[PDB]
Amino acid sequence: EMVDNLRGKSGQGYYVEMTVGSPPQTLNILVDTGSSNFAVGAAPHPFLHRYYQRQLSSTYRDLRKGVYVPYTQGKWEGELGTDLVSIPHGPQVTVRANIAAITESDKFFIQGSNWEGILGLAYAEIARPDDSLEPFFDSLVKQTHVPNLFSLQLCGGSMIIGGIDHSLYTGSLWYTPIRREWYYEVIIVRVEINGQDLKMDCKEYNYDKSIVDSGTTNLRLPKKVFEAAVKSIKAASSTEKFPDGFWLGEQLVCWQAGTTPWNIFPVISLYLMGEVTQQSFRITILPQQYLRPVEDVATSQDDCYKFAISQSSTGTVMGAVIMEGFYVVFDRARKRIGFAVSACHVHDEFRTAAVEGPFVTLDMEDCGYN
Ligand SMILES: CCNc1cc(C(=O)N[C@@H](Cc2ccccc2)[C@H](O)CNCc2cccc(C(F)(F)F)c2)cc(N2CCCC2=O)c1
Repeated sequence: EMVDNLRGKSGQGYYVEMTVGSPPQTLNILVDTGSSNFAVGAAPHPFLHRYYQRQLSSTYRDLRKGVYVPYTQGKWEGELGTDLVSIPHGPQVTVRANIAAITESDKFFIQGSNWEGILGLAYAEIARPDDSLEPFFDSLVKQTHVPNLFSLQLCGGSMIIGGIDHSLYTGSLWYTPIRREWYYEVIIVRVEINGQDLKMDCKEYNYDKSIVDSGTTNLRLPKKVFEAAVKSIKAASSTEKFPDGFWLGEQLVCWQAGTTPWNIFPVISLYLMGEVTQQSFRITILPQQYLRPVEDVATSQDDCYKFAISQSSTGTVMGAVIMEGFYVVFDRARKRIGFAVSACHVHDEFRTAAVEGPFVTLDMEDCGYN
């Protein structure tokens, strides 16, 4: 009953239905493995269809404390409290959880996104104001019998809480360690484009850190890695020349509807650290994943795309365009992240996204930046 419980607009995140307060107030909530605060619009906003009305909830308790969260994109401020929360198409349990009532925001809410709040599924260490603010999922596990694990299939999509749904993937699940419980931090040991190694010290791939983040759209890479990746993708696709603005992820590239030259763009392989010494596996991404379609009736004689790999100064972010087409298991109990090929990945008659291994490495260097 939990399958297909996610919806979204491409590039604007995936959300699940929740209710807050007594009696229940229904809100759509973006599912974000890249942060740790549960926050909802709680005052009118031009982009909000509805908002949390605390005065209508008898179970709301005010914590008398402000809170501010600045993301990579957007920021909000609000007031902390607790209230009862349920997930109509998730586990059938109700829990009292911390809630940030958003009273002011900047470039956070998105016009036409259909969500009104955000659910930070990461660990308390990155919660604001500090790590004493118990995140939602921790409250859920403490207060119910739900196993300490959830999984995401981003396609619509599914968030499965408490277990793994085999109907949602094919082949084997491969696991990489959660290096530290704050973000869902992982370690990338190798990157290949078109099968060719980028040939960098593997610590470069994880400077400052590397995270798995359903709340970010792009694959974001450290400057040095990004520039190397772009050079290699340009080389592979050199039969066509695009404006610099495209590689900067600023402007679109368009082709006559139906004629996107997928075959001229390379596959990208990210090798993740395995659970055993010097073993790894790879996840492979097709251009259908990293060239993000931009819907616009005005340009609809064409198919137009943005380049959804972009530069970061805060480490690697494996965002939605990496997670789409994979079934991703956040196995908190065993401190590991699993990847498998999703039942709903996008590909063609020539190439298919994959999760595969094992791969061994002779060089024993720790790829963690520290
Ligand atoms: C889905 C919308 N598209 C996005 C969203 C975000 C982004 O910053 N997402 C946030 C939250 C968010 C979710 C939805 C809307 C707005 C914010 C996520 O928590 C960051 N994790 C990491 C993080 C970073 C900083 C602070 C935190 C903290 F923990 F919350 F404090 C977390 C970056 C994008 N970018 C930017 C350029 C490339 C790209 O794809 C595109």
